Amino acid sequence: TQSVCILGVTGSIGRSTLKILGQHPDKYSVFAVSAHSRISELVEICKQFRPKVVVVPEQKIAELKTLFAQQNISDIDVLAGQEGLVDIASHTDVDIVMAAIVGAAGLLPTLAAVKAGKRVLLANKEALVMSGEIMMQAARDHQALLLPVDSEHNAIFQSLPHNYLQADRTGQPQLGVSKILLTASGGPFLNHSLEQLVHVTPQQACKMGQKISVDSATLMNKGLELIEACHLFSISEHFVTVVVHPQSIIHSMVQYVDGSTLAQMGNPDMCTPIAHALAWPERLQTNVPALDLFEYSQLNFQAPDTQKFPALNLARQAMRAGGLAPTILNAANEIAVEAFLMERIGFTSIPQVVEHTLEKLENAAAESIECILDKDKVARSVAQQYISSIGG
Amino acid sequence: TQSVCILGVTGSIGRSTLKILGQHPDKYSVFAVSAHSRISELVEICKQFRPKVVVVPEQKIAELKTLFAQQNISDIDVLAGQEGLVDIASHTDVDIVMAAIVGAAGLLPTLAAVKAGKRVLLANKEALVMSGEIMMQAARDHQALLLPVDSEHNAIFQSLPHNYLQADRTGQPQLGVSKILLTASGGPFLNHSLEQLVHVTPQQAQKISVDSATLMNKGLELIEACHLFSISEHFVTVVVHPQSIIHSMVQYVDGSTLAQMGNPDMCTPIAHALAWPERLQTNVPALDLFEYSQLNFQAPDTQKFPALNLARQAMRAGGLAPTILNAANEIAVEAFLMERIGFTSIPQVVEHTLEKLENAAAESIECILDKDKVARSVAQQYISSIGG
Repeated sequence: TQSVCILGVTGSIGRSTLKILGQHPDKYSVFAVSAHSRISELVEICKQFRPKVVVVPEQKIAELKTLFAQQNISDIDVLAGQEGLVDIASHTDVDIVMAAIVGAAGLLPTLAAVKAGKRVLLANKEALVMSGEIMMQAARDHQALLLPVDSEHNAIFQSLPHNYLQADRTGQPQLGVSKILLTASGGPFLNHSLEQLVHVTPQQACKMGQKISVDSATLMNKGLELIEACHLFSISEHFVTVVVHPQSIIHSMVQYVDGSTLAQMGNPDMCTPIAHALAWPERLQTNVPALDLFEYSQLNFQAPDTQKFPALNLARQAMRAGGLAPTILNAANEIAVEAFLMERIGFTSIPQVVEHTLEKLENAAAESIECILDKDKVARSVAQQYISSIGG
Repeated sequence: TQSVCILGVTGSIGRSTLKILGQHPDKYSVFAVSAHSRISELVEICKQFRPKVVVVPEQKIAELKTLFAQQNISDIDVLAGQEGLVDIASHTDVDIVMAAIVGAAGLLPTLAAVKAGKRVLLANKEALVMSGEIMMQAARDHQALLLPVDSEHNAIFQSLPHNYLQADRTGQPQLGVSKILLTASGGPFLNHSLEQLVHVTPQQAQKISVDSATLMNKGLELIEACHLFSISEHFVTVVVHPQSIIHSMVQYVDGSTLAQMGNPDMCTPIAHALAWPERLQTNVPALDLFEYSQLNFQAPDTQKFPALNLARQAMRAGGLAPTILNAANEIAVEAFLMERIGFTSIPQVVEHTLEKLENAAAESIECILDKDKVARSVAQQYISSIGG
């Protein structure tokens, strides 16, 4: 039986993870969990799974402890903040870490888990977008098992040779792989003209949270996923083709030198890739319905319009540049998206903010979390300044 | 370097195989080849690949030796007939056997290759349709490597766990597999009504083309799939997919479905099976989904195309039932082509033969061919009884 630490248990990834673990108590146990919010739900989680340790931010400590006392919950160690997160992520009694904390808050704990040699299930973009080199290097150095939880990357993993983890890491596809096809929904503005794109509203672009939704509309979401893919699978961006696939039933593909293309596909349920990564190389029973192609009876593909959606090329540009370029891209995009949602700039100005920031800000090596966050902060400032300069 | 024996080298599978081998002379050599026809083309093949042994039917011996003399080709042993086929298929100096001879004529050579412990690339249906249990048992008993060359079965192979050959053989899916999705083009009469199917003509529908129209081709592949992957028929779902870009799929207990897809080129699955578990470079163009931008799926109408259910019935019955089904179908197709019976009468012939003829264990090749002959006789008698 293997112990699991869930970083960010109250979110959607966290809940999907618990559904799986709750159906396999004979194979998995929950040693520790963390949450930044929904503390009441956290207490209900603790009742059922009884972790030894729980971590919340300092601001949430008194709330947690009051709810515990009120629900007569004892024998659970409560830790606070980043130090707490690090402690449970690297804990001796932890085998598996679900890294589902998004943003800068998750970097230090995710890196601690990697350096402690755990099976690390990546369920956040920032680990590889911001600190990709450090994370992969740490994994090699400390013999950690780094496995992707997000749908596209897990699809690629399932479509790669079973032993691709043992392949040479050179930027070149290995073991008969010739290309990776990264599938994208295309967003709600797939069939918009250039002029129509200029006038789309925040409400339209949010049609699953707002940041991801806007990023899915600009294709920056795929741009970020491409950067991650390049780090994770040690493959240069020019071996990655983005394919727009509106039904999003096929989750990504891998092409081979004999002419074969392999695909992973399924119903939209994160329990599938979570279960795969959790138990790999073994398969794990879930309650996810089998894919019914008689109902979902059509799949479509088309090329992304890089003129209409320049975010993709910006992401490739950042990837080629390496270093802190993807960090700069990510920071600027966040500020731009926020500006767009607050109706301060237009939709088409989002890649403009990103492009400007990448141009103005000097690149450097992503050598540490500290350097990364420092550059992230400056990039946000530069983006904001530029937004002001264009009337935002 | 590994030596290859190609049974049926002048056919389309044979030619595709040679294209691959000719691009990898550093990894593969051709030791022996056989052909039933296209002797002149066989000569040109011999010039380029210089096999040590060539096998042709007795009727083709004089023609071959004359062409050999005329083209000044020497130092190649010529063997004749079934004994010759068995000799090269089981030859000590052979590592790999491409079994591309179709029909009952391919059975004894294919089995010999299997019992000799060769890597056997299966490119004919009869080996598993007629003699499935015996072939699969022989493969296990003699440490042979039986790998599918046909598109759908190779796709399933590529979509299964990498170690699925080591899984238990129980009839149940193993290693987290929940379902196999066997894809089908659906044939030319995919969307016809029941009444419309009655009036389709031979010209609108040679055997393989007809079998695709009746979905019997898919029924035969279902039977092969069940033997090959040691899985009961009720775990195999037929999915009609007209573009035939997805070549088949496998579903898993975690909700995942894995698929193999590609351009229609037999070099892809041949190269895969030839070099498995290694990948082998081919000139097959990468699948371009920007051009082939749409894929569709639908359920086969088992009422409109009963051939599928008959295959499942035969599979459930086991024993010689798949042999009986295959034999009856061939007589029925042949009758339909000669305009003796209607199109919808083909499964009627099959079903009647399966009902009239007593089943038994497929204990031996001899017992299989005996029942095959009787099935043909029974089918032919029924055809006459319905005015054919």
